[PDB]
Amino acid sequence: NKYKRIFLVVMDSVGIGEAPDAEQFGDLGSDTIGHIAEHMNGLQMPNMVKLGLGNIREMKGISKVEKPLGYYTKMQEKSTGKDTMTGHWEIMGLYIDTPFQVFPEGFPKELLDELEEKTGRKIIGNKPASGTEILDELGQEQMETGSLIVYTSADSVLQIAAHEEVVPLDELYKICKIARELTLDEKYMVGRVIARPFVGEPGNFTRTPNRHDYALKPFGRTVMNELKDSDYDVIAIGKISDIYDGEGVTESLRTKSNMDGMDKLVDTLNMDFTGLSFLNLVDFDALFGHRRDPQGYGEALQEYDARLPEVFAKLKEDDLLLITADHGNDPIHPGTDHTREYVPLLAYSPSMKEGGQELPLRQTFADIGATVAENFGVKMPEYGTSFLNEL
Ligand SMILES: O=P(O)(O)OC[C@@H]1CC[C@@H](O)O1
Ligand SMILES: [Mn+2]
Ligand SMILES: [Mn+2]
Ligand SMILES: [Mn+2]
Repeated sequence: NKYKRIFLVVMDSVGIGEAPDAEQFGDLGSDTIGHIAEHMNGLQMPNMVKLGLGNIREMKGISKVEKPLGYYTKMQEKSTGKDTMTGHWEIMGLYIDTPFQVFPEGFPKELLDELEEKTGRKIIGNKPASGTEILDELGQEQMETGSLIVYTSADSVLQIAAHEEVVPLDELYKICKIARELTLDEKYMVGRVIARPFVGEPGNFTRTPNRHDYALKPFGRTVMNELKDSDYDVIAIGKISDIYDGEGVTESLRTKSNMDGMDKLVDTLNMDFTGLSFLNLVDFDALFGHRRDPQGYGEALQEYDARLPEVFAKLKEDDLLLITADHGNDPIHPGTDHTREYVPLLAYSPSMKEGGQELPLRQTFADIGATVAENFGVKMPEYGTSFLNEL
């Protein structure tokens, strides 16, 4: 192998400007990093700058440097959708024609009618909501009537809440499985069906740890599958395991925050493995992008950038670091959905003694997967062109 370990970091939703097909998505003018840099009156990301972020594109506070630490370019998304699952599946070598759907006005009557017909239960709610808000609103009705609370978030999910002492847990899971089958349909395709059992009483409802997720498997065998099948290590940190429904994963490290994600990254750098360490930093998307909060987004980016010198100090000569994103989620944009954007790509190894250069623009995210596959000598994915030899 040219690299013994590859550390792949997805900064979730950290887009670097509207993509060529942005218009098809109503995403003209979108620019995640750029609008944040403007809001902040200049972003302080000196370590990303040293890697060459500003060389990809200059933005307020983010300037190009003469001798970037690593190689740099941006990546264009080829798949139809702009959701997390699509982006990640493409990164690991897939092409996804069918987008996952979001439901800002709740779910179509047709879907809910079929779920009712298959379960024998009424459905109440049917709107985007936090799990807390929705429980206070409808928790008591749910208890009294044996109804299912069905709701969504700004993401592609269908959540089903039910009191544990009214609807038995195993029945809630059965219902979620029925919903999971019904939602395998392009009309209403959800990335994730989530059981949200709760207990307590009106004015004091708490969601229990008996939560279960029903994700779809990637539409194809990924580069992670191939690494795993060739006895390499595939360490998933954060949401990565869930995003791929565990496919190709040899070890999974739960995280509770961006800083916690960086701690786990540091843990893997202390590990003697051969293969891929794969981190998703999710706060950018879940806490700031969807909530349209450029101030908190900007602070999160600075907090993350400050963690980077430790990562640099720990990389070995045969380690490669890859930093990218999976779409945009511009916090100064209409609505609550993702934005169709280019994503940055930074590729750094301490063995690059002369620094890096610009790479040709990556025409699919799958170039990352192809690079990983070629490095480890596993079967090349169907999509993607490796840039391994450019490094
Ligand atoms: O509002 P909730 O119930 O806390 O969930 C919000 C989203 C739903 C699933 C995950 O995206 O987090
Ligand atoms: Mn838009
Ligand atoms: Mn995402
Ligand atoms: Mn999202």
